Amino acid sequence: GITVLTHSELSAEIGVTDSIVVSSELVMPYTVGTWLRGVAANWSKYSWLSVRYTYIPSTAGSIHMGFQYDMADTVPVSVNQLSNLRGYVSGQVKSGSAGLCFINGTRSDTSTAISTTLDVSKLGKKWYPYKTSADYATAVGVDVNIATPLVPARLVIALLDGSSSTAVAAGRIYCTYTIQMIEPTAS
Repeated sequence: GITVLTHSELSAEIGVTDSIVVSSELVMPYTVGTWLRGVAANWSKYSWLSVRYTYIPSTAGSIHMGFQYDMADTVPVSVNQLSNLRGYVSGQVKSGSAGLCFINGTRSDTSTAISTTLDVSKLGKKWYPYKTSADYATAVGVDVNIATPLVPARLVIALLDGSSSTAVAAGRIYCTYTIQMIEPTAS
């Protein structure tokens, strides 16, 4: 049967350096958070009803985020390339407070927040399999466009402008989501 879950969770630790760092992460239940990782493994398939990442400061540097929908694409390498992507967002790596709004799930003057939402209304299909990191790498190894039907999207993140060549703790990214899960099964 259809089960609905809405919840927020720590999704990544952020560090800044002087040299830009593009890295990305798949938007599936396995990867967003270690709680939902565990919870959703008890259903075979899922469907995002709403997902958002949002940075929280805790200094010199810039943070950059946006989504790709075809696992077939090449992951940007410059702030520029990234600048094109859907759901593009950016701000100062020491700015962010106004965000907690969305994570604490309350209220409100957002303009100043570093946060972006999956399109959902523009995803591939409705029901994706619960898949794991390993699974994705694996699949990719055969045909890339095998993967886009395994994973709804990927968040790509850029981090430059640091004043240190050594990584400096800047803040973090929280996923807040509303997922539906069908088809029970043994963890």
